[PDB]
Amino acid sequence: ASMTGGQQMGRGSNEEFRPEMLQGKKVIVTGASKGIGREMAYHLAKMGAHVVVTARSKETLQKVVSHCLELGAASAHYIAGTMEDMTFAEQFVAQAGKLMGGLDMLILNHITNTSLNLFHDDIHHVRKSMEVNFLSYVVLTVAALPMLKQSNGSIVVVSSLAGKVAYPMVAAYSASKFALDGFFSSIRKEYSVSRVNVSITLCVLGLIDTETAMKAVSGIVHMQAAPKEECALEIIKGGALRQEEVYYDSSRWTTLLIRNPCRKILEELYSTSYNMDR
Amino acid sequence: EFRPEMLQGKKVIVTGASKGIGREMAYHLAKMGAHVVVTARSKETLQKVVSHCLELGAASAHYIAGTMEDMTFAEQFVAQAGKLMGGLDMLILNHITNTSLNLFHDDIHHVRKSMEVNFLSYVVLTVAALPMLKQSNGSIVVVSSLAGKVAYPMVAAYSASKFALDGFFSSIRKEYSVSRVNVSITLCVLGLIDTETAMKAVSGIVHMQAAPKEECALEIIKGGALRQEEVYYDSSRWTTLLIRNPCRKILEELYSTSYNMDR
Ligand SMILES: NC(=O)c1ccc[n+]([C@@H]2O[C@H](COP(=O)([O-])OP(=O)(O)OC[C@H]3O[C@@H](n4cnc5c(N)ncnc54)[C@H](OP(=O)(O)O)[C@@H]3O)[C@@H](O)[C@H]2O)c1
Ligand SMILES: NC(=O)c1ccc[n+]([C@@H]2O[C@H](COP(=O)([O-])OP(=O)(O)OC[C@H]3O[C@@H](n4cnc5c(N)ncnc54)[C@H](OP(=O)(O)O)[C@@H]3O)[C@@H](O)[C@H]2O)c1
Ligand SMILES: O=C(C[C@]1(c2ccccc2)[C@H]2C[C@H]3C[C@@H]1C[C@@H](C2)[C@@H]3O)N1CC(O)C1
Ligand SMILES: O=C(C[C@]1(c2ccccc2)[C@H]2C[C@H]3C[C@@H]1C[C@@H](C2)[C@@H]3O)N1CC(O)C1
Repeated sequence: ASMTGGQQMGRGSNEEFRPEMLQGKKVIVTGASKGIGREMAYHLAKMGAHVVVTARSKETLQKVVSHCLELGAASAHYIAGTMEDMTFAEQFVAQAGKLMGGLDMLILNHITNTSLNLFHDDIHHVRKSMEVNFLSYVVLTVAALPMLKQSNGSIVVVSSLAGKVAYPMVAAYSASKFALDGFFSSIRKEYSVSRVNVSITLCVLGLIDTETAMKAVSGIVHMQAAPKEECALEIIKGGALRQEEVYYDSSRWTTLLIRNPCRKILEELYSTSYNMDR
Repeated sequence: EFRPEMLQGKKVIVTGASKGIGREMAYHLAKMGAHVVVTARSKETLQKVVSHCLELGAASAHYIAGTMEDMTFAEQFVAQAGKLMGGLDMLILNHITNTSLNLFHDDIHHVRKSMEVNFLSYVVLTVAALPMLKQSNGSIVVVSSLAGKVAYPMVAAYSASKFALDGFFSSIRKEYSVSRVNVSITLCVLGLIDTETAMKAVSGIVHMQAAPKEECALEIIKGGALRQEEVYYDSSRWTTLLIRNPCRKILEELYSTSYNMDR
C-alpha cells in the first residue's frame, strides 16, 4: 500500500467502465436493505469497495453486510435508522465517514413506502414524500460534501421516469422526484462555476422487478419490469463514470425519447448570461 | 381565441396579489368584471389592490391577509373566500417565499420553507378549492418559472419547489382526465419579469430584457380561461423555441396504455 501508487482513471475512463474503478472506494448506499439498494451493495462488495449501508431494519441490514463481506468487500458496515429524522440523516454520514476514513461516493436511494392511488386529500403522504424522498437527500448531501470535496467524490441520486414525465396515481411521489432534478441539477451548475470537483448523477429508472414495485403495480399498472441486478450495476457505472444522467428502462422507445436536448441547449444559452462571481 | 368577456362575473382567487405579477392579474381580472379575492401577508398593500380593483370594474373585491407558511390559514382562506363569492371558478396560485440569488451551502431552513410556501401550500389550497371548482367546472392556474423546467444556479431550493409543482400538478391533470373531473390545470412557465422584487434581486447578477408584468399577468389569465395545459412567457424567441418538450408528451401517451383505470 505504501509502496503502491497511481490512478485507475486515465484515457477512456469517462467512456469505459471497469470494476477496478470501485476497488478500495468508500461508498454509502441508503435504502440498501432490499431492492435496488441491496443489489448495488452486492456489486460494490464484488468490486472491492468499502461500504456503509443504511435503512430502518437492523436485521435485514445485518444480512446485507454479511453477504457483502462474503463477496469480497474491503469493509462492510451498517447504521440503522429513519430518514424521516433529519438528525439521524446528518449524524449517519459523520459516523459512516469515520468508519471508512473518508467518502468517495454517496448513493441516495431510499423513499418512503408508496402505493398507487389517485390524489384526493392525503397531505400527510405529500409532506412525508417531500421529507423522506427529497429533504433527507439534501441533508445527507450537506453532511457528506466536506468528505466528497477532499476525495473529488460523487453523489448518485436515484430518481424515476416519474421524475421526468407525468404519471397518474403517483402525484406526491412524482413531486418529490421532480424536486430532486430541480435541486441537484441546480447545485451541479453551482459546483461547475465554483470549481467544486464533486460529480452529481441523476438516475432515471423505469419499472424494476423489486418485490415492492411488483406488489404495488399488481392489477393497476401493466408494464414490463427490468431486472434489479442490471439496474443496480448501471447506476454504479454512471456514478463511477461521473455521468450527469443515467437512463434505465425495459423499453427501447423510452431510451430513444427520454433525453431532453432542448433543456441542455437552453442551459448553455443561459450559462453565460449571469454574473455569478459576486 | 380569448375574449375578456370569458372572465366577466367569474369568481377568482389570486394569491400573492399585493404586488408584482399577482397584483397585475388582479387588475386585468377587475377590468374584465370578475369577482376577486386577493391574498398576501400585507393588509395595507392588499387594501390598495382591492380599492384600485373596484375602480377598474370588478363585480366584487375582497382581501384576506395571512401567511402561506400556515397550512391552516391556507385551508381556511379558500373556504372564507368561497363564502364571500358564493363559489369559485378560478384558483390562481402565484405566491412564493422571499428568495434572493445565492449559492447553496447549508441553508436547510430556506429549502424547507421554499417547499412549504411555494409547493405544499399550493397542494393545500387545491384540496380546499376542488369541491367548488368541480361544481363550476373551474380552473387551477399554477404560476411556475423557466427555473421549474431547466436548471439554474443560485436558486436550488426555489427551482426544487417549481419542479415539484410540475410533477404534482401534471400528475393530477392525468388523473382528472381519466376520472372525468372537468377542472383544468394551467402551468405557467415564466422568464424574467420586470417586477420590483425580481429587478432588485437580479441587480448586478443579470441585465436581461425584463418582460412587462402587465402583459405577463394577462397571458397567465388567458391560458387559464382557454384551459391550456401550459403557458410560456419570456422575452427570448429562442426560449419559446426550446422550452417545449414534445418527447415528454409522446412518452406520457405511450405510458397511458399501461393503466387499468376502471378500478
Ligand atoms: N422499483 C422500481 O420500479 C423503481 C422505479 C423507479 C425508481 N425507483 C427508485 O429506486 C429506489 C429504490 O426503490 P426500490 O424499488 O428498490 O425500493 P424497496 O425495495 O422498497 O426499498 C426501499 C428501501 O428504503 C428503505 N426505507 C423505507 N422507508 C425508509 C425510511 N423512512 N427511512 C429510511 N429508509 C427507508 C427500505 O428499508 P426499511 O423499510 O427497513 O427502512 C429499503 O431499504 C427509490 O428511490 C425508488 O424511487 C424504483
Ligand atoms: N418576477 C419574475 O421575474 C418571475 C419569473 C419567473 C416566475 N415568477 C413567478 O411569478 C410569481 C410572482 O412573482 P413576482 O415577481 O410577482 O413576486 P413578488 O412581486 O415578490 O410578489 C410575491 C407575492 O407573494 C406574497 N407572499 C410572500 N411571502 C408570502 C407568504 N409567506 N405567504 C403569503 N404570501 C406571501 C407577497 O406579499 P407579502 O410579502 O405582502 O406577503 C407578494 O404579494 C411567483 O410564483 C414567481 O416564482 C416570477
Ligand atoms: O417510479 C416508478 C416505480 C413505482 C411506480 C410504478 C408504476 C407507476 C408509477 C410509479 C413503483 C410503485 C410505487 C411508485 C413508484 C416507486 C415505487 C415502485 C413505489 O412502490 N416507476 C415505474 C415508472 O416507469 C416509474
Ligand atoms: O424564476 C425566475 C425569477 C427569479 C430568478 C431570477 C434570476 C434567475 C433565476 C430566478 C427572480 C429572483 C428570485 C428567484 C426567482 C423568483 C423571484 C424573482 C425571486 O425574487 N426566473 C427568471 C429566470 O428566467 C427564471
